[PDB]
Amino acid sequence: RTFDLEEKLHTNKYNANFVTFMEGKDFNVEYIQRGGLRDPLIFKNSDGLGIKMPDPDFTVNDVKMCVGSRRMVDVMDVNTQKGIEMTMAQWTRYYETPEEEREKLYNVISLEFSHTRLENMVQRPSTVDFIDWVDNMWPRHLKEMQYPKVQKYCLMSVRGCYTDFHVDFGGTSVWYHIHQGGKVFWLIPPTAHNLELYENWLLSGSQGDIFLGDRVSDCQRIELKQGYTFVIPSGWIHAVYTPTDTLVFGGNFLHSFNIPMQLKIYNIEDRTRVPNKFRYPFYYEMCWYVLERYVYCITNRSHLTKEFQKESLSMDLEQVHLTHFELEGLRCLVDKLESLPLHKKCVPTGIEDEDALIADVKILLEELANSDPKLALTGVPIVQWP
Ligand SMILES: O=C(O)CCC(=O)C(=O)O
Ligand SMILES: [Fe+2]
Repeated sequence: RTFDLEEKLHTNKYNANFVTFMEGKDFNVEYIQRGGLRDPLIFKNSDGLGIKMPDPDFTVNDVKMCVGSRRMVDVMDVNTQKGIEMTMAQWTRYYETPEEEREKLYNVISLEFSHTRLENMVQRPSTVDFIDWVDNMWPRHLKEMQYPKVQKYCLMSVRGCYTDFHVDFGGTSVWYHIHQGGKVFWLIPPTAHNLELYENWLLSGSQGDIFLGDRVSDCQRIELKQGYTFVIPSGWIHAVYTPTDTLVFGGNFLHSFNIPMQLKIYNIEDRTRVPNKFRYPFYYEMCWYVLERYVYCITNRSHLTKEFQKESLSMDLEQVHLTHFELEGLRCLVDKLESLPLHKKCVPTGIEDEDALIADVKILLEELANSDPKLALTGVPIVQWP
């Protein structure tokens, strides 16, 4: 902590214009097919989004219950890092310690609660339910851990905590709803140039002597108030600061319209030697399912084992025009997966022949090469009914 955060919080120089303000109603799948979720969005009203949030007088304490006290939570010491020593019990008591009495500066930005009752209490925007790689790609009988359980998040921050510049794991995109309080964001776009600066910055030790926002040409500091829903696209480098005690509900997802950046970031994580602890769980296994789903949804030719096919069929019994976004995306998924050394192709377990799959994708990618953008804008993803 060499640079003055206060300065970075009050100078009016991060005036870039990256964020697009819109109405939740306008946020549908045709929008994603049209823009490819390349812009960070802010919805002042939750109207049209299809989200559901607890009675707003909900408090951290109300959270220490639903999840479960004595339920170890990863808590970071915004003055250095880690200290996940505590559970909700110790934490809740910390949240309510008047600022001055407050000894440490703690932040909880990892509580993933889909396990707890809190789940059916919180609901993400329906558009995100349409493109989420998990709900839509991973075999459903495996989520009814052997499935990426990194979907719903509950961040709880105190006045003063600051999360330094980073790009969310796996190049995931993220949605946040400020339930109580507010947050200040510094946004930097995944410009090839910026993404280089950022990687070199993580190698030099992410010094903390340099404010990354000052290293780039254009940065936008945004302010999220109570009630806003925030969407950050895959790849963006951002830093966050909690001006006051805030409670946020959100999540990190993967979709099929910005696959190249998603892989772009995984490879940064690979070169930056990020510990396998903080890696998106089952990244490549997921990728294999994405392809198998595409081939099956477009071609009706399944590539899962008979067993898996049976479950998918049981559960149920209870041409096509792609955007360039997906065509270029599938291309990367194919090339990426092929450049993986044999022992580490992480072929999921529900897949018969990966080669037959890969062969079928390459053929699929050439037959569909000429897709009409207009005709592609179907308003609904081709991969549906997980
Ligand atoms: O609010 C914060 O401190 C960090 C938010 C977060 O989870 C992220 O930017 O990845
Ligand atoms: Fe983030």
